Amino acid sequence: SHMKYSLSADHHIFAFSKENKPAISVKSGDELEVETMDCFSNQIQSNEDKLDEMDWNRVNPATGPIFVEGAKEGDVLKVKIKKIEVAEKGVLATGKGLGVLGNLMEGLYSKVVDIKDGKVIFNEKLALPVKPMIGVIGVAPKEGSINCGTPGSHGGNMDTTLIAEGAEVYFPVFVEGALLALGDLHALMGDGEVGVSGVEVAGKVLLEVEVIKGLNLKNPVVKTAEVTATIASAESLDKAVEIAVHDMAELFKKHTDLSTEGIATLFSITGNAQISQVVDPLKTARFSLPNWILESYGIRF
Amino acid sequence: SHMKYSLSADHHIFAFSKENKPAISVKSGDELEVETMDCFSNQIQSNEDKLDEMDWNRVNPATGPIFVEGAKEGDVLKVKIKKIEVAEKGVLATGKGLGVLGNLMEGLYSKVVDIKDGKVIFNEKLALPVKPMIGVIGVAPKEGSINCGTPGSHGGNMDTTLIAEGAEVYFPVFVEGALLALGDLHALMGDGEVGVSGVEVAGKVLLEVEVIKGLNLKNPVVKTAEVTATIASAESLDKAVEIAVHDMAELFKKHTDLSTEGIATLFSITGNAQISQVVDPLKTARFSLPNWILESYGIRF
Ligand SMILES: [Ca+2]
Ligand SMILES: [Ca+2]
Ligand SMILES: [Ca+2]
Ligand SMILES: [Zn+2]
Ligand SMILES: [Zn+2]
Repeated sequence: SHMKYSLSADHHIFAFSKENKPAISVKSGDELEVETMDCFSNQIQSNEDKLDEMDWNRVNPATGPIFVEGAKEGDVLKVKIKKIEVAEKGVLATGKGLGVLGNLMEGLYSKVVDIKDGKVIFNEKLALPVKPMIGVIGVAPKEGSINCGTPGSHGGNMDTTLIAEGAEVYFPVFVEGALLALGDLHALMGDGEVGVSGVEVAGKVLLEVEVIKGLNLKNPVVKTAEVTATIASAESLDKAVEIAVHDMAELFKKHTDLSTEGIATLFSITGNAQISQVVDPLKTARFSLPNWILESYGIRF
Repeated sequence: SHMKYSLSADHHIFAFSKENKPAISVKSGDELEVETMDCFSNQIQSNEDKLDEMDWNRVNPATGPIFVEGAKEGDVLKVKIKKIEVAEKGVLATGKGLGVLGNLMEGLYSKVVDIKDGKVIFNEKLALPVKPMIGVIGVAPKEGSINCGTPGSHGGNMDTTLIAEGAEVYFPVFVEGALLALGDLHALMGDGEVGVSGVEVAGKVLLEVEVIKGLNLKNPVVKTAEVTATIASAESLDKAVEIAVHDMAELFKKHTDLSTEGIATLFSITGNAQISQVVDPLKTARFSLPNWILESYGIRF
């Protein structure tokens, strides 16, 4: 299938749920240009008396859900991120009790910054080149309902910098049609997101979807032109690292002839545990390996 | 001063302690070529019979300590890593209960590998370009002895991939003459070190020492050609990351007029919380910023 649709940000959700009716159905191989609201549903723009006294129930709108025909529970949905465009301004936020330095601050803070000629004008001294990424993306979990802001095995709020143009994200599918949704673009974000926010922007994501049938995943996987990382989320970084490393060990166990000791020592010396974010109600980490090692071992998604 | 000394591996310690007598006294500006034995005092030189049933209290011998004239409690010692040479063989170790995948393995594993042509020969199919780094490097703590295998504010077994040629590590000074010692070189290791070990090798480090006055650090900092990262260790990765971020936030607070929220939001978008190791008695993490950001705010240790 080769169709292309545009889905506007008027179709959106707040919690990833098997019960959300689909905004649109497409087929494996189809493309979508998905428009998004920023993390705040665009409530903060007037920069001025735009205080974070927003609605708050309107945070993390994810555009979707998209129903992908052929996707069944146990399959994988592969999402190719081809293009991220971002708006010409963004919003930074932080404050008492928010992120790692929440203990040093009182009150709430927001600043709207300009993005101009591909740079975030943080202040008069730093113009910081954009690295657009998608903070919230995932499929419906098999059961119940999780706020767009809590990451899990189905993706969701992973705030992972590798999900950027050129990346492919693989989710395990828990329900018929997968139900993909995405929002919370950042013009720029550092690993850990230790202030609580990135440069929060509205924008548009050209992506493509494919259904994979032969492949069992327990958690999301992102693959860029150079590395492949398993992503996991848990109540502590330590446990989230453990889960991501084990998920990658399992892919080796299932797709290669390498002994466990082989696995553990290879990972020790060529894999990198890294951090995506530390400031959501679960923390998110990842274990990354270079593509050519996987390829050598015959691991192909 | 511009003397150059060579310090051989027969001068070494097993714990960082203010009580260990100096192997040698040097002055600020002097260089040393420092020989190390591996993490195993060289007790595994071959396979077959050479397995983990070594002397074990002879693990992580650090060469040193070096008394650096002029260094006083409260100063900072800067150690420029100029060259690292590694031996032509190294050892990989893992096994039951070791590192993140300990729960998958039975007994104890080691493999001795050839290092040749600039590559770890991991096995018949895979050769991996070397990236030498120093795993254990530190000064004496203020008070109680700390075994070589544990990291802390004095440094020690931080297993940080950034500590390589071209880097500078800055340590807070706890005792007169600082008492620097180093060892546990790795021909290659990935962040997290999740199998338990690096490519463990002996070798030789060309370094230079300088005493810095009027800089307050609470924990070490590494500066490479590209980034400057605070390093910290704790019983969880979550705390370690929190300490690293705070120590960086305090450098900014005390050396700039950026507000706390300026700091927090800047860190959120341009700083990277990163992992050094999760398998030692404490985990070590880091927080890294691009050098030109510190440079703009006139931050130079
Ligand atoms: Ca987010
Ligand atoms: Ca070590
Ligand atoms: Ca200040
Ligand atoms: Zn966001
Ligand atoms: Zn080591």
